[PDB]
Amino acid sequence: VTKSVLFVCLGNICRAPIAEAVFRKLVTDQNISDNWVIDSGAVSDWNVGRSPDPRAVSCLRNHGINTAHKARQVTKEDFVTFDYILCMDESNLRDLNRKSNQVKNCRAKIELLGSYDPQKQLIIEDPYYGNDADFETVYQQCVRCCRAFLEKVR
Repeated sequence: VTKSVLFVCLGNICRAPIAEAVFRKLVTDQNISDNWVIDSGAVSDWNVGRSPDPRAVSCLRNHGINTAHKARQVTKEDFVTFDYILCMDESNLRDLNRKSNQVKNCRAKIELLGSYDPQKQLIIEDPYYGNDADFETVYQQCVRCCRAFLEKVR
């Protein structure tokens, strides 16, 4: 059956754009592309409509990955429509758990993307104030976690 994943972070301009692209390439190579609906969302609304941070685009490009990401915000309905909601850090998780209360038929499994990391680096740090190295790290964690996530949910 078709499954759906929603990657969530604070501004949806750095981490989520990277995780979504990484996951998209994984399922495309493995050829299971059409069994998954992939999307991204932000906890906040400041960057709604915005394209990814240029440092996130460069990093992805260094790995032969392209993307036409347009930031949108998470809504109450995402909890009832998506199978999985994978977020970046502690606050994301907290914010999400809190919002999934105003919703009666919540059915999305809200989890930290890093909980799937075999190297157990649970938290995926916001790189907005860092350098290109911090973006490569985020990329490295997403590969680790996404690859592990897929060989576990199908």
